[PDB]
Amino acid sequence: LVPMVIEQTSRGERSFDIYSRLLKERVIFLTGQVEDHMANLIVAQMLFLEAENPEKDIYLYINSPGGVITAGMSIYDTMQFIKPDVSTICMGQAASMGAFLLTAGAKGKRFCLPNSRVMIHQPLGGYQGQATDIEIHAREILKVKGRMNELMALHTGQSLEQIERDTERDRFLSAPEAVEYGLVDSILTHRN
Amino acid sequence: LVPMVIEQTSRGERSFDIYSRLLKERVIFLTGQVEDHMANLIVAQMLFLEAENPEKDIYLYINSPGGVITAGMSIYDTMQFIKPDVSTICMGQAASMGAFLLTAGAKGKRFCLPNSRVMIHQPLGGYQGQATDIEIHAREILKVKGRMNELMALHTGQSLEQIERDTERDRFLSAPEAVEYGLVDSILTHRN
Amino acid sequence: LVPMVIEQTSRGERSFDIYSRLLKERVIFLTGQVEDHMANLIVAQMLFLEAENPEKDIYLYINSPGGVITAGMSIYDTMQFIKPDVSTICMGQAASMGAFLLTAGAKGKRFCLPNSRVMIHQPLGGYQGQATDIEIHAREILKVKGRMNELMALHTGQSLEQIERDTERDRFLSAPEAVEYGLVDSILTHRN
Amino acid sequence: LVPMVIEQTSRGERSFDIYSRLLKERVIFLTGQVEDHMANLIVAQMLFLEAENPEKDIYLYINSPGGVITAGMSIYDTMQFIKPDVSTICMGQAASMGAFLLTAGAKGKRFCLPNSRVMIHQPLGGYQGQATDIEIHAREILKVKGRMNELMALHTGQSLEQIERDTERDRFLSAPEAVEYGLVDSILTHRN
Amino acid sequence: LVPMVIEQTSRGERSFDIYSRLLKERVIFLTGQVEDHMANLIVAQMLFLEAENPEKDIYLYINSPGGVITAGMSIYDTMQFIKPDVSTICMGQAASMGAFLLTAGAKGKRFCLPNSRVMIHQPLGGYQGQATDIEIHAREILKVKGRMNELMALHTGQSLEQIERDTERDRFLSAPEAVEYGLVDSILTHRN
Amino acid sequence: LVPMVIEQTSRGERSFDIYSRLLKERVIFLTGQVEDHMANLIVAQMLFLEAENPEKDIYLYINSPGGVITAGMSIYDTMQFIKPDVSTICMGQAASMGAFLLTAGAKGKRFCLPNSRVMIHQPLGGYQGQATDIEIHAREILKVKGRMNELMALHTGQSLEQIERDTERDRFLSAPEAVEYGLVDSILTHRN
Amino acid sequence: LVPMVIEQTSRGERSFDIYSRLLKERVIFLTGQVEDHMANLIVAQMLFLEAENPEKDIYLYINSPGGVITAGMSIYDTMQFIKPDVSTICMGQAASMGAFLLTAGAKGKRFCLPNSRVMIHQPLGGYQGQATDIEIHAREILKVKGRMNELMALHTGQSLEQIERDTERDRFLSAPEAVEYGLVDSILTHRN
Amino acid sequence: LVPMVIEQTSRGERSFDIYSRLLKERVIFLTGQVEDHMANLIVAQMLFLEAENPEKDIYLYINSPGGVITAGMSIYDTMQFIKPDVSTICMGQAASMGAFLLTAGAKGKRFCLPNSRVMIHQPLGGYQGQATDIEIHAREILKVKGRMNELMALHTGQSLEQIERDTERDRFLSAPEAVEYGLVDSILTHRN
Amino acid sequence: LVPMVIEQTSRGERSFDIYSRLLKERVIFLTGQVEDHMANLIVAQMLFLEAENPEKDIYLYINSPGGVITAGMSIYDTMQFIKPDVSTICMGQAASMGAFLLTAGAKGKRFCLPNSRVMIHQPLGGYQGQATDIEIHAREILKVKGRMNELMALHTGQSLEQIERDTERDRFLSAPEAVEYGLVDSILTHRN
Amino acid sequence: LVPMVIEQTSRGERSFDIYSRLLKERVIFLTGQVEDHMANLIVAQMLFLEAENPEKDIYLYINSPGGVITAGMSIYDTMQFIKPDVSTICMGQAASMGAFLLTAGAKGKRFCLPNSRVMIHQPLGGYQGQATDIEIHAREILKVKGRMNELMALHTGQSLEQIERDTERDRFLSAPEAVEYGLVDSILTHRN
Repeated sequence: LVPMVIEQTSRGERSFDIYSRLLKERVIFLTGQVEDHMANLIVAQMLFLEAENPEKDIYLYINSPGGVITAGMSIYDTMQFIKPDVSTICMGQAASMGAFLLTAGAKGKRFCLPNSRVMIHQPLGGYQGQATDIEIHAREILKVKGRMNELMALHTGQSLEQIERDTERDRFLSAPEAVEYGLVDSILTHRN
Repeated sequence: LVPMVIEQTSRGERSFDIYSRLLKERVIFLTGQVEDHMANLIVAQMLFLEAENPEKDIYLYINSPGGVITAGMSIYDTMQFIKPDVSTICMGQAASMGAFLLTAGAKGKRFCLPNSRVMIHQPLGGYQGQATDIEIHAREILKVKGRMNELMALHTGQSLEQIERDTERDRFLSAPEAVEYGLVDSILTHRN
Repeated sequence: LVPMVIEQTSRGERSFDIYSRLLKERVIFLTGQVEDHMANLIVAQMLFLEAENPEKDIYLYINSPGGVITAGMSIYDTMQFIKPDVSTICMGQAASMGAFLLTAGAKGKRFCLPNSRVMIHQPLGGYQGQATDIEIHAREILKVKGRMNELMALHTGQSLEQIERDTERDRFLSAPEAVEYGLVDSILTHRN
Repeated sequence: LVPMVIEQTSRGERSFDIYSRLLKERVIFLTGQVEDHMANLIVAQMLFLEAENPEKDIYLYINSPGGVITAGMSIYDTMQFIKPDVSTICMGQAASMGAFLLTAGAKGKRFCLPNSRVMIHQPLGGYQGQATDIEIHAREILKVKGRMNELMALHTGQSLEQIERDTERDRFLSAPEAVEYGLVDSILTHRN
Repeated sequence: LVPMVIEQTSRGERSFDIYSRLLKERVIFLTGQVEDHMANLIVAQMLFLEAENPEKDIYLYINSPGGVITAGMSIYDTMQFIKPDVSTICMGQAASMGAFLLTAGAKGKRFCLPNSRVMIHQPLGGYQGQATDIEIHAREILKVKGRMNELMALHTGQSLEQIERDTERDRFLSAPEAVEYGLVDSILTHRN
Repeated sequence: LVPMVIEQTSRGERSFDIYSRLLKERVIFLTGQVEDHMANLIVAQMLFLEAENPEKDIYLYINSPGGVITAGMSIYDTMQFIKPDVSTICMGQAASMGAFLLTAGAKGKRFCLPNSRVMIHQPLGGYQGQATDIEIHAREILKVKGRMNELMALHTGQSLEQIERDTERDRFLSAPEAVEYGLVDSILTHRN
Repeated sequence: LVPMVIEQTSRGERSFDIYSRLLKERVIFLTGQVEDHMANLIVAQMLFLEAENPEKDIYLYINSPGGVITAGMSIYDTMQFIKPDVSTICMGQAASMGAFLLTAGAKGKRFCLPNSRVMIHQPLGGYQGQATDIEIHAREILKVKGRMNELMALHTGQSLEQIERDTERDRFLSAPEAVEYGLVDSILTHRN
Repeated sequence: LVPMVIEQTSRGERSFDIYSRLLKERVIFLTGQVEDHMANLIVAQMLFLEAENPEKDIYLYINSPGGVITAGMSIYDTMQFIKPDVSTICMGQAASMGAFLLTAGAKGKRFCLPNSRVMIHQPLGGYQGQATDIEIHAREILKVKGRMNELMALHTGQSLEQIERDTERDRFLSAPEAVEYGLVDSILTHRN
Repeated sequence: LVPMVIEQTSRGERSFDIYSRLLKERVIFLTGQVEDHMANLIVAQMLFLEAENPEKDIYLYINSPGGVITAGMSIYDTMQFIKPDVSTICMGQAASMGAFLLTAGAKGKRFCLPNSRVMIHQPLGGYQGQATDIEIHAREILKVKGRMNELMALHTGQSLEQIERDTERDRFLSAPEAVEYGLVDSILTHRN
Repeated sequence: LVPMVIEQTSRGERSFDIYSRLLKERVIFLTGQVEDHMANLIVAQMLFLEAENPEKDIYLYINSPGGVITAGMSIYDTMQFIKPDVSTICMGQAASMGAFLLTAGAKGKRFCLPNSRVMIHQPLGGYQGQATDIEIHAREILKVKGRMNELMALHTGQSLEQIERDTERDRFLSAPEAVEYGLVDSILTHRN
């Protein structure tokens, strides 16, 4: 169930959803596995917010255990295309795709809660069929792995070699570790 | 089915849901297993209530058998971030995650019903794969266990060593026991 | 869940859906597998947009892993029938059907995000029954394969022989590769 | 999800569905398998359109892999009963029932997209029980096959003998082949 | 999905459903298997129409493969109880229960489409248990069979003996055959 | 598994299974549900024992919870056909069919253990189909019930009305009660 | 399991199973559903007995609920082909296929137990597919039904028309009734 | 369960299975679905019989509904490879594969029982995958159909066109019809 | 269920199985999917036959749709290691793994029946996991494909490039075609 | 099934299964997944062979995709405990456990076929439960990984660090590669 909220404006009362109300404040939620439908939905919200005000920052809360890579790329590409700075905030946890989108936020506007966790790992996949087909798919995933590592190094500031070594196996980083690793910028403990 | 209520205001009648109506009074319900979607929904409500009035206390009724830890951390972090004091009330029962959020409320504003039960235990998890991967996940869950114990001791006021011994196995505490254990502040028997 | 947006017009406020709001701006989403219902839905949107303004271009974001061929042909035929130029944008990935529709857009108005992937392969199918029926179905799919290759060569500009060789097995092309291959026109990195 | 459209009329704005909006323009969609519920729904639309204006032609887009025969007969009978000429348009594909309804449209108003496919085959069925019951059902389906062939010849203009030979096994016809076979009238390549 | 229609009345516009709109014109649809819920729904519509105008005829389109007998009796009894003449129209097909209700319409107002089929057969049933219980249920179904035959003869005008012989096994009758058999009155080929 | 025993017969030493060893002594076991396969096995054993000595008594242990009547009737006919008398001993349970075979033993040779349960009930059956088929099976099951009641009265000695009245529902009779009812002749407590 | 028995002969003592022991005396058991595997087993036994002694009659105990017609026909042809007369005895029950084989024994050597039940019905089948192929199967089942009735009439002695009327629906015949109908020659009640 | 038989010989006593005993007489049983495992068993028996005596005919009883084509051809080639004449006898039924093997026997040694069904139809197959793979399998199944038709014509003596026309769809042939068609040489109704 | 055979020798009567009897003649059957268990059984048989007579040739009939590559390679290595020349006969079919073993026989001893199909395709595999693991498995299968092609080229005599192109996709061959390709060197039409 | 072989001896002929016959020659087969049950058979066979001749070598054929570590360790300990040198031959493949046993053979007596693959990887496990139990099981598997690496290093002769780095992920080795690594000592291509 989604609670209903009311907005008191000069024009009059307006019924809004908890998620819809926050959207009006330039807040987007990225929850659950990253799939095509949910990812496509986030893309629409970003475009709508840009048209309303291409100068105000967009906040994207990330709490997901990761998901499809192609779906995440659409979100990543959209964030880098729209002029507004997409401020990413990590709540609960951030998996490979969640962490990738978390670090993809505007420099200096990537935050993570003190108890939030972050996990980074190489792409997962597989294929069944003839040897020729396996080689084609094997090369494709390898290219995705290389492309993902390059982007992570660009945003995190770490060397490509270091990212590859750390991404060979699941790596868990807490909020303080993410800051030192360049994955995020600061931590939000209390409201000032 | 969710019953519909009516609010008689000077402006006019307004159709509201039983849960939505209480939300307008700064009341949030945390029912069922703690997952990402439900936890994310609660986070939105807390942020919305803070914007409406960052000085009025927020009430969070807890009745759940526990759930994911990462999801609970987001709620815990949000509670410690928003200026309003989140008053946690335990109804029915409070599991490990429910108890953790219950004790995370503002000091002196944590209540529990006389017949409510509270259960605290160490984190649960598991992994299947290579030995190297098992070690990585084993260390991650251990860190979460240590982090959870530190937070419990901070809010409950007990020593870290005492929390570890009590959390080694499921521990059931009634309302009077929770008060003496520092998990809660008082009990709500009748309205004064 | 689909967030609700508000449009501030001189006539007054209007409640709109995230997808419906974008539709008002001549934007169509093609997400998920290409089936009859989803494809039929897209056809209706194209016809509605043409009636509203047969001179303004139509934007069709493509993010799908492909699907039925007959369903895609309806979309392809509708795009080539309506006077407005259908600008196809690739987000995330474009499978055989997604790539076919992506390249079917108006010349010079086919875009792809920098991290988007494109996959092209020959038609997939099969039939169980008598040998006589198998031959009929085998010939039918072969004709579809030939027809698809001819259309791909027409839009991509490549020779029919080259398309057949490249479509024999799954072929993955990135944004820069698609531009050189003639599948797309340019790339959208940042908003100018 | 069904997008919502807005109709700007002198009376005022009106919220409409993508399918409902087209229905107001005398456009009916026949998608998915031909069952009793969907077929019954189409019958209601035809009757409603006839009452609104029994002189304006009705457009029926056909994109279905076929279905029940009894359900299709209701649609076919309704089309031949209402005074308005039902213009049938084939999008994607037209199976035995889809093709039967496609050719049942008003003479000279049956269209098919250039890439649309058409398949025609004899009725499919079966029964399990006593030999006496099998004979009754076997005769019934045979009568339906004969009746279907007669109607196909009437609309297509081909000889009854030719239809029987072509319908013995699945026959696939493209848009140009359908025109020469008399199944359709013309092709819609581009809007003039 | 159920399309939405608009009714242009002097009072103003009114949003209506395709089925609801036809109901306002004294038209009832009987689709799918005859169960208790659907049958009960039809009973309510008949009562509502009678109150609105107990002098105008009621149209009941029948397209169903048959179903429960007790459910059909409620519809049959309601039709014979309300003063308005219930005009039954067969679309697609009419099974044992559908045929029974089709012939139960007012004399001279029972129509069937040219391509509609009609099937009549004896009641179907079964029971598992003690021999004493089997005899009770066996007698009950036999009584229902006799009662059904008597009603069919009364409406069809045929002799009770003839109905029993024809109902022993499934009997398929086309529109012309139904007219000669007394099951219907005339056929609706084209609107005059 | 079944243990193997050795018999020190004259001229040699042979090893036979426990069941085969008892069969050589004119002992037959009737365990489990009564079916055609097990019933034929018992019939074969009874016929074989008749050849070795058509005068020595045959023993048949009954510990079955009942089963198919047709399968059981085959044993009853064999018991009353072969010249050797069949002594039935009830061990454990004896349902309708099991009890029927228990009473089929020769007069004065029907025994029962002290702690044994005998349950007699009317035939259990069921059929689903046309009303005509229901009557055919309904009549047959009733005839079988009457036939079994007549046989029960003949062996037990109770009046036909008493058997029918007592067989309407399950009737549990202990060992001493079975003797009074006439199902068995005596009870075997200890060797004397 | 299957008990083992010892047979005394000039050579010495030989161990035989219950079924194999009775096979020496030219006794074949036909139990359970009639299928190709069990049918071939009976055919092999009949041929083996013919070679051992082509002048001694063969006894076939029939206790089955029916089965495949083709499998049963293999046994019927073998019984009529082999010179030795085949004596059929009905134990428990004899369904359509079982009854057909029961009446297929040598005239005068067909017996039935007093409580045995014989049921005869027309062939049952079914086919799912096109209208052309279903007609082939629907026409073949009728030929089998006609051929089956002709053989039944020849062995029973009743007119072909009478067999068709009685075989239209399931008909149960008791041991005495089977004698009058001609399915059996006499009834075996006791050994004399 | 297969009964055991004893073969009395001057040398001594010996035990054999029902099928093993007939194997010594150069008799092979082909029952059930045709597959590689059962086919190999038949091939092994043929090779064993050839080694024992290559100048004696081998009798093969065919009763099966057909099966895999490769498994069936493995038996057909073995029959022609071994010099001993392989006599084929049809019992019960002989489907496509069974009929092919039935007619593959040595000329003048193909027999069929009076009541036996013979069905011949084109090969059945199916494949799912890329269009290129469909053509490979589609062409192979067509070649198998042509190869089998050629062999059928050679054994039956019919023309190639006649076999193709009759084999296009299932064709049931009775024992007398099989003689005229050439599938068999004579019918064995009684032993002389 | 396998038949038993008797071998006559000076020692006395000896019982054998159909497959065991043919083993004495140096005949091995390869049927069903190739797996480790069945492969080890063939390896043991080959080693056993070598000890009895390391000079006589072994006949390995191949009829299988292929299987595991590792299991097949164990048989290939054993055949090449043992001094005796293994003669391979293809009956029914020979897939990739089956065809590889068929062509692995000694020169001039690789036979094929007149009606048999040979399929040669590249190895099939698949893996799910991290990108690093996929590359390892993807590269491993490629080595197997290359190694397999080299072995087939050596035995068939074709060039390595020719084998790679022909094995890139499924390729079916007949008995005569296999001779020209080099898989076999003769066809066993009739025993000479 | 497993074939039977006859061994010629001075006393007379004896019948043994294929596997038992090779057991007398000090040959043990290790096929399929390694488990406790199959492991005991190998352990029992190895112990039995030691008593027969504690001086002759024992041959163990390894062809399996690994298995349980505890079950495999029982074989390794038994292999090292028994005085006779155990020669291990790799046929088909040898996974982690299979490879460990392959390299555990006596020095200079470890062989592998020319076409075989050897795979080595770290132990795979997994446990779900309380965090405290995860650490216990996580540490246990780590000890096994370290213990197995030490044993493999000792047999292969390589440094412990090299084994850890190479065994960190799945590693496939061919016959010549295994010799260089140290898993095997020679390759058996042909019998000299």
